[PDB]
Amino acid sequence: GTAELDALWNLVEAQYPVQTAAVTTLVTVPDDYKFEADPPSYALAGYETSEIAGLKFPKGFKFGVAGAAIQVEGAAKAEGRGPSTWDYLCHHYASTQCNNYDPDITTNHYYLYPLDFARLQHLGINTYSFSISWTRIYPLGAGYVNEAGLAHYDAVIHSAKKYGLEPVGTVFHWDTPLSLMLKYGAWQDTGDQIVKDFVTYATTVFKRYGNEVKTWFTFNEPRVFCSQNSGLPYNLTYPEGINSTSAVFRCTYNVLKAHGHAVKVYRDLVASGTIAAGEIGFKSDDNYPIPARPGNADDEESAKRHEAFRIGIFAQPVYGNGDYPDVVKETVGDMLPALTDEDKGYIKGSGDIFAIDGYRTDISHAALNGIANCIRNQSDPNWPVCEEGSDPFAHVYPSGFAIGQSADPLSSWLVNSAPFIRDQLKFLTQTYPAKGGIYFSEFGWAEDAEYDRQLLYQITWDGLRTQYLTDYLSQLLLAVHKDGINLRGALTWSFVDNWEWGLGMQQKFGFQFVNQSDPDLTRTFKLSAHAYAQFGRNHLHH
Ligand SMILES: *[C@@H]1O[C@H](CO)[C@@H](O[C@@H]2O[C@H](CO)[C@@H](O)[C@H](O)[C@H]2NC(C)=O)[C@H](O)[C@H]1NC(C)=O
Ligand SMILES: *[C@@H]1O[C@H](CO)[C@@H](O[C@@H]2O[C@H](CO)[C@@H](O)[C@H](O)[C@H]2NC(C)=O)[C@H](O)[C@H]1NC(C)=O
Ligand SMILES: *[C@@H]1O[C@H](CO)[C@@H](O[C@@H]2O[C@H](CO)[C@@H](O)[C@H](O)[C@H]2NC(C)=O)[C@H](O)[C@H]1NC(C)=O
Ligand SMILES: *[C@@H]1O[C@H](CO)[C@@H](O)[C@H](O)[C@H]1NC(C)=O
Ligand SMILES: *[C@H]1O[C@H](CO)[C@@H](O)[C@H](O)[C@@H]1O
Ligand SMILES: *[C@H]1O[C@H](CO)[C@@H](O)[C@H](O)[C@@H]1O
Repeated sequence: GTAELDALWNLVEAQYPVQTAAVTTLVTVPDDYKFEADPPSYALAGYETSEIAGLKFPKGFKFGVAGAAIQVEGAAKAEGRGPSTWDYLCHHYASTQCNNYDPDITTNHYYLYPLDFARLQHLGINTYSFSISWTRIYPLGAGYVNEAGLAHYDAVIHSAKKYGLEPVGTVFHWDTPLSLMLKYGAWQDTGDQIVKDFVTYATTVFKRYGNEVKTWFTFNEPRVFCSQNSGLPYNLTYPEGINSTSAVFRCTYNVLKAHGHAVKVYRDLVASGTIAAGEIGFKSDDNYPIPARPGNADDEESAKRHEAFRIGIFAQPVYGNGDYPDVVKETVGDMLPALTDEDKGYIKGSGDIFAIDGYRTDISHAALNGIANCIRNQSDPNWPVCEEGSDPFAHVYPSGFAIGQSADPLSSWLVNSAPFIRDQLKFLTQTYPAKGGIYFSEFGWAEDAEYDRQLLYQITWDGLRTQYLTDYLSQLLLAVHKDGINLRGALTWSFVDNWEWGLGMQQKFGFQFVNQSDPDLTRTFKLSAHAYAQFGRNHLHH
């Protein structure tokens, strides 16, 4: 075995070791598997608006679910895997950064996936979005490849297709290799080793899986990911010249570069016949907020600044003019490395598809102390967007009423803003056009205080999640037929209650309940799973 790997896990486990699940064997699905009974017929009867009666998504529409490796897999040390920055974080600062959880086991999907896939087939799901753990493939981020890790996802993809699930792959979903962070600061790299290391990793998984995975995302929510680089454990290892503010924009640049170069490799692999042709982009998130006071020039300005910093900083280089938005360049200056002409040749046009994690739409109130004042004060709490960023503004009209229903208060960024979906899709497809169209690549609900229920029947009738998914799907269906949006699919986050980063298993996003007090981590369908299934039955082509 490799010695540097052992040293890294010794480091990670210095205060407490990785916990091992009760099941560490690939489960097999018996042909006599009995699914729990359906909910009462009145639970969803006549539940959809009449406005969508008889409307169908286009043929081939990806009607599916989304997960991510470190959030659902567990098996943190199984079969050669090296540690990620989150393994380190939670094993060292669990009580302050991870809500006293860690991703050691989560839902144990690493071993339970055939059972998960059989349950998804029962619901008529036709698409399975997953991410690949970089450190299962290159346990040190770079150097030797872990064949056991490559073979694992071979079996996952094969099992998915056997159960009717088209696999959609994300190369990087926030699980930075700890080794690369320690060696040179990972995404804060002031050189370009992080790009070389990411591209080598991406090349390996494209070669191994590109004949069976034909829809790829390089990065999941790169704007959200790079803002995490301002905290632990990344700010233990900043290179000289980097602080927690400039770390975010050095990360932005390195990710844009890594994305462009990986897309270049992917296209080379397709053009050489090495792998089947597919489509590649990255997953955007956030939104173009509505101004708090329509027609007010300040709210309108802060709304666009929000869009520029939360979407445009990655989407304009890839799908637009090939450079950062001007309002970004003017505010952050030289903390953001400039895109050279050579850089732009890789990045511009490197997205066949757009994908939006369209959870919600916000409201933009211009900074009460003036946008012009805010912009110039890097220490202003609303810098650099210079809208009022706190919850009592971001979700609230001047009237004092919210834009919509709030979800669990620990995920206060999340609200049901279904009436605004069609406007977001129109803005995104006109501003960041992609030949392959647009995916609604994540959307989901954290039902308020669902973690405090003690009785299963109280959990499984999850009315506000059911409403949210049905509302959103209905608006997506209307975006296709009324607005002509080239919508390629809808993927809900998520199919199981899983490990939600710093909140751990407390926050429940699944349309299935995962019983974390049971050695088998038994899954149970919630009502929302059946609402999702029924919407697929009523509105997909068969
Ligand atoms: C590094 O990141 C951590 C977050 O993981 C930052 O923690 C903040 O620390 C300040 C100082 O005590 C507290 O006011 C904040 O509440 C902390 N935030 C969190 C989320 O714990 C830390 O500031 C960063 N260190 C820097 C910038 O040097
Ligand atoms: C982190 O680094 C940035 C620069 O990389 C610092 O911003 C500089 O701040 C000085 C002092 O006002 C200015 O002269 C420069 O104009 C700033 N650079 C910019 C904004 O482009 C930033 O202050 C550092 N942050 C902290 C808190 O250490
Ligand atoms: C830049 O923003 C910082 C943070 O808001 C401002 O610092 C505050 O100054 C106000 C003045 O009344 C005090 O009430 C706060 O105690 C200060 N807080 C901190 C953390 O410094 C600073 O005034 C702003 N500078 C400007 C407007 O140029
Ligand atoms: C979860 O499973 C445990 C152990 O079997 C059982 O104690 C508990 O009732 C279950 N909780 C549910 C279904 O909410
Ligand atoms: C859980 O426990 C096993 C021992 O059975 C270890 O191999 C693993 O690393 C984890 O500590
Ligand atoms: C999964 O791995 C664990 C590690 O301790 C074993 O105990 C178990 O028998 C299975 O092989």
